[PDB]
Amino acid sequence: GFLDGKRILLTGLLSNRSIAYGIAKACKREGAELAFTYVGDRFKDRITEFAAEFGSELVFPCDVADDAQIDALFASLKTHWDSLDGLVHSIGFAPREAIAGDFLDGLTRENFRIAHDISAYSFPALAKAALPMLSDDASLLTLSYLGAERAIPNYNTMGLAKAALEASVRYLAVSLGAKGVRVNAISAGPIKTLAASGIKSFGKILDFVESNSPLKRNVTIEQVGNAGAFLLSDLASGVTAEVMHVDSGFNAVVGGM
Amino acid sequence: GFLDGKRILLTGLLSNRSIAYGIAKACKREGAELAFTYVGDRFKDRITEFAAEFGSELVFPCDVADDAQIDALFASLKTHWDSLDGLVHSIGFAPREAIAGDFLDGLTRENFRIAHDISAYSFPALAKAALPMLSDDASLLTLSYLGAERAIPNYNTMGLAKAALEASVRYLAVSLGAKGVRVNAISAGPIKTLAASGIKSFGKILDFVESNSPLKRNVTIEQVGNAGAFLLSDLASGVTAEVMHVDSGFNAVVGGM
Amino acid sequence: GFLDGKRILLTGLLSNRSIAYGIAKACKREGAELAFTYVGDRFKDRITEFAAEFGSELVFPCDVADDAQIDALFASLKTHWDSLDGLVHSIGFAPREAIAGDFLDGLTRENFRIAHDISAYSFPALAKAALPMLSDDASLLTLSYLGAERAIPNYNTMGLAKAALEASVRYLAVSLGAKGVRVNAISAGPIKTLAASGIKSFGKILDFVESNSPLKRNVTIEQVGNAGAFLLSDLASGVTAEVMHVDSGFNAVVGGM
Amino acid sequence: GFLDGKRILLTGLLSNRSIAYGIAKACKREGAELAFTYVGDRFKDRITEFAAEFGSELVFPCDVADDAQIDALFASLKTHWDSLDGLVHSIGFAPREAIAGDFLDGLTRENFRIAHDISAYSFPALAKAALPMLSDDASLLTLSYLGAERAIPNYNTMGLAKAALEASVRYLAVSLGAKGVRVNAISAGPIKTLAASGIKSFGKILDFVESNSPLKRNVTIEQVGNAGAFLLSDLASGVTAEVMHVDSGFNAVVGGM
Ligand SMILES: NC(=O)c1ccc[n+]([C@@H]2O[C@H](COP(=O)([O-])OP(=O)(O)OC[C@H]3O[C@@H](n4cnc5c(N)ncnc54)[C@H](O)[C@@H]3O)[C@@H](O)[C@H]2O)c1
Ligand SMILES: NC(=O)c1ccc[n+]([C@@H]2O[C@H](COP(=O)([O-])OP(=O)(O)OC[C@H]3O[C@@H](n4cnc5c(N)ncnc54)[C@H](O)[C@@H]3O)[C@@H](O)[C@H]2O)c1
Ligand SMILES: NC(=O)c1ccc[n+]([C@@H]2O[C@H](COP(=O)([O-])OP(=O)(O)OC[C@H]3O[C@@H](n4cnc5c(N)ncnc54)[C@H](O)[C@@H]3O)[C@@H](O)[C@H]2O)c1
Ligand SMILES: NC(=O)c1ccc[n+]([C@@H]2O[C@H](COP(=O)([O-])OP(=O)(O)OC[C@H]3O[C@@H](n4cnc5c(N)ncnc54)[C@H](O)[C@@H]3O)[C@@H](O)[C@H]2O)c1
Ligand SMILES: CCc1cc(O)c(Oc2cccnc2C)cc1F
Ligand SMILES: CCc1cc(O)c(Oc2cccnc2C)cc1F
Ligand SMILES: CCc1cc(O)c(Oc2cccnc2C)cc1F
Ligand SMILES: CCc1cc(O)c(Oc2cccnc2C)cc1F
Repeated sequence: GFLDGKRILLTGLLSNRSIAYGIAKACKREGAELAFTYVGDRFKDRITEFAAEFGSELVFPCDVADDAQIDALFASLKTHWDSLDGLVHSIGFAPREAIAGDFLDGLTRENFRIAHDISAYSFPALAKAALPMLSDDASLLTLSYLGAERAIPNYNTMGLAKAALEASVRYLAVSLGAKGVRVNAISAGPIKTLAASGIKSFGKILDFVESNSPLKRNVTIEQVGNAGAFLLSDLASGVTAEVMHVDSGFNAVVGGM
Repeated sequence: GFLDGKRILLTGLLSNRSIAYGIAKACKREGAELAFTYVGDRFKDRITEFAAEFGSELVFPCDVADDAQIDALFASLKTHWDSLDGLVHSIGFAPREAIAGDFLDGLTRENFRIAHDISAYSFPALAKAALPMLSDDASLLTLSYLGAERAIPNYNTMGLAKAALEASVRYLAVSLGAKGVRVNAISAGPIKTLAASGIKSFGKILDFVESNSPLKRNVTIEQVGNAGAFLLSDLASGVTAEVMHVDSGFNAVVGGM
Repeated sequence: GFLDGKRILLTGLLSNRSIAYGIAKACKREGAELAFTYVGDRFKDRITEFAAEFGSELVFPCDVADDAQIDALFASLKTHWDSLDGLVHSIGFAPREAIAGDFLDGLTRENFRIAHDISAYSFPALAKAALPMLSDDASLLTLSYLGAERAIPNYNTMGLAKAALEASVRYLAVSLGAKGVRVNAISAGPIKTLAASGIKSFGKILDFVESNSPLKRNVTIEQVGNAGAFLLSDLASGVTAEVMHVDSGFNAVVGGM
Repeated sequence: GFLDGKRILLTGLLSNRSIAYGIAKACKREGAELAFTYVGDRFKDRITEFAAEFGSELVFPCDVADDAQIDALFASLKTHWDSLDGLVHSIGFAPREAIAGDFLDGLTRENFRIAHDISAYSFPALAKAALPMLSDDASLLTLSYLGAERAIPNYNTMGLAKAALEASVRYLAVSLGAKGVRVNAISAGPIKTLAASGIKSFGKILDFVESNSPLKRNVTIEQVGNAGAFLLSDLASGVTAEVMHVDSGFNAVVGGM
């Protein structure tokens, strides 16, 4: 496959519905060797199974809120892999209040700090911590959402962080690209995943896009996973600092009229 | 003038070179009644003079890092003004390292947190704290920079925060617009101000834009001030959620070739 | 007012509902001296009345499809005015089929050619033809629509031309800006005007934006007019190559969900 | 490969340096069956050789300026292929004057009409003409340039048409997407090809981007070709209405400072 010999660290694989699960299947399929992270001791067993399913014995803890774990993630990885060709950042969080109802109502300095810390800062933080071992055709990929570009009901504080995240893709690409390292994002259309629970009326968004996207259908983690593999691969070697919509075209229309 | 009877609170007036100084002159000129904030007891005397020059006796402390001061700002303002028609947010900060040299080199969780806290979170925080007294044609305005849209040397962490800030304009506009309140940003071209010191090779940017902008000239705080007054006024009553470039057109070209 | 002594040529004033009618009122109000164009001998009497109402005796024919009339417009104008400080381009046309139903169905090379000829090419054509008499702080303004940015039902071929139109603003701004001439566009929200008749289900769009814009209300020609005056004035002297949304913020949201 | 069994019509293969040559190599490599077009009888022999090299005996004339040839292209294609899974539109033209020096200087109604006719209208024209035989996972791809987004020296009139072209991708995607057909564009960075001759100081652009792109290097037709294959393939099944930058990240930065 077009990822033969590529060694790719994936984060955010929490369930088989996860976007990262999709990216993993697509990568493994194309010849990639994978490793995975998890948050807390209580998820260690699940990700070990997941990693086994992709033929991997490489799982490592990493609460991205904690500098020590970030630094130790690559300290550990270093002992198994010589270098890294791919980093998937499929992580986010915002306090429930902050992604529910009115934007101002769920706004506190703490909520803001947390959403940005976890969803935005973590991407270039991992990149910095990975830099020593990154190869010269290495490739970083994060996940964004249209809520960064335009205001979307309930997405609120998360929208702001996603804006910062997408800017981080551009600054990262300039900072790492001299080393041959590419940095990109996929702005995925809505997918029913665990994190999607914290979005009030996700179902409404889901129906709206199935009704209004140009392809008249929602995207699957297989579709996003396929695009991710591409971006992670040398097929996308001319592509960096890009935010790629994989949302059946929804971003490009004014629907509902 | 087209701001007769409008009561406008301005922040970030630090010197006569400040962007907020420009906005104040333009507003006062158009009939507006002004009030101003400052950071710390040691700047109290300077802003009192400044306010005097605009015929105002209304100065209030506000380190936007501190919830208590934010809440007390409008508590104080309430005792003088019944309501507020205009809020200027002309505030930012990033640790010097974080806006110097390579993006990753100046990156720490703390730097990130601070830049975003001060430059991004503060705009909707002030809006939330102002909400009780805001009028029904009230108008909020913040200042952004092109570095939010594309990667610009040295702007680094500040670029990310400005992205979040611009997203905050859009979410703010949806949250406040039912009340008739408009929210906008001006993305100003480079102006030699005090904060511009912390930008390595500001002079290079300044020369580049004077050479490459369509109008072949840099913008002045008078030009930005004039645009701000407009946005703050009922002339811009159909305009909200907008990021307006006032940069002699620089954003719209690919210069240097 | 902030347009004292400015001499501004307006096009596209067809009725009192026209966007150009709004711009004219706002301009005249601010101290501007106006002149107007019309299409065909059979509209000569109506625009002469309109011009009278703005205290002007300056009406000139111009079907922008015809080179001769364009060239003769400024030949005539030259005999009355020494120079021109403002040009309003509030003109568009597309064959009815091309702005109705499915995009491909109403598509013919001729429809395409016509929509682009009239709605796009005419703006820089008039600019070229006006160049000799343009002053050194002169200002050109055209009208666009969100359909240029994203696909909107029925807007079809017109969306493509508007995209070209907005690009023309940018190239115009680089071409004219060394002479100190600014070029901008307003992307107005939907307004019931005569040209809006040719849009199937304009009423649906109108209801949608009143329900979904951040300000929850449609824009008036007074609101657009006010913004146009600003852009035409020296208040906007730092602003060129800009496409300014005056649409109650509609562009910035994903509504309907 | 990931294009096994896909039948793809390519246009614009003029030399081995052509962007379409790159796309063809990548497609053939991935298991695609190809066909090609050419302009005029005097290029028939060259494209027949080219097609041979990709193991194809399918060459067809098509000056996209002519309705008859467009209609006859798919009339002919129908006799060999039952249906079409991929259409590559790698075509453009503008009169030399219109892409040289000052924008206004090279501007005539005719130059405008021609550039738009050939570079913009032809894409949805071919799509309309192909519609009858298009499959249910078919995929259309055109080539754009950054000059559509921002003003670039010398690119002039071509910039306007490219803007219209990119809009066409969006309207096409809504029009064809209910049939399951995806439409996308690649905005490629500068590549020394035959058409690049008509760009004054192409060499200056080329040096600028090699010096200023995040990856510090120019893109090859292999890199664009690889991306095109992806977009044409079912790997990109969740992607439509997208304009994908393959330019080593150049679009995303403000270089030269
Ligand atoms: N679900 C959608 O519709 C959708 C659409 C567009 C983008 N996204 C984005 O896709 C990405 C992946 O989320 P998902 O939808 O696949 O849902 P998910 O619940 O499967 O994945 C979220 C992951 O974030 C991880 N996470 C949260 N806090 C963390 C921390 N402090 N440290 C490390 N990891 C942490 C969780 O462990 C989890 O695995 C997110 O960035 C999300 O914002 C999701
Ligand atoms: N100078 C430029 O070239 C330029 C260009 C585009 C945008 N901007 C933006 O314009 C805005 C105004 O900055 P300026 O250029 O006029 O420079 P400035 O130094 O005059 O103003 C900066 C202000 O930020 C205030 N500030 C910093 N930390 C604060 C805090 N914790 N609480 C309250 N206030 C705080 C300072 O007191 C100061 O008045 C900023 O948001 C800046 O990012 C500046
Ligand atoms: N009403 C809306 O919602 C809306 C929204 C966005 C942009 N616009 C734009 O505003 C302008 C006019 O809109 P309107 O709603 O006021 O419609 P309108 O019909 O009232 O005005 C358009 C004018 O263009 C004129 N015109 C047509 N063909 C011409 C030609 N060959 N030469 C010269 N003039 C010609 C018309 O006669 C009329 O004078 C156009 O730029 C249009 O694209 C309108
Ligand atoms: N080289 C670059 O830097 C660059 C960058 C961005 C986009 N593009 C685009 O890629 C495509 C081709 O670029 P190129 O550099 O390979 O140049 P090219 O000359 O090698 O290829 C262009 C093709 O269009 C053909 N063509 C011209 N007029 C035609 C007509 N009336 N009907 C059918 N075909 C016609 C040409 O003959 C040629 O086959 C175009 O879409 C062009 O706009 C090129
Ligand atoms: C509405 C589409 C969507 C976007 C996300 O970024 C997303 O991921 C989130 C959302 C809120 C909090 N945390 C995460 C990871 C989930 C979603 F369902
Ligand atoms: C380079 C142009 C520019 C942009 C700013 O946001 C700016 O304001 C800054 C920059 C860095 C840190 N803090 C502030 C307020 C100063 C500038 F000079
Ligand atoms: C749907 C909003 C809208 C946009 C226009 O450009 C407009 O002006 C047009 C539209 C179609 C053809 N011609 C003109 C002048 C009218 C409108 F109602
Ligand atoms: C400057 C980059 C560039 C863009 C093109 O669309 C391009 O293709 C063109 C350009 C002008 C006219 N015709 C074509 C096909 C060539 C180029 F070199």
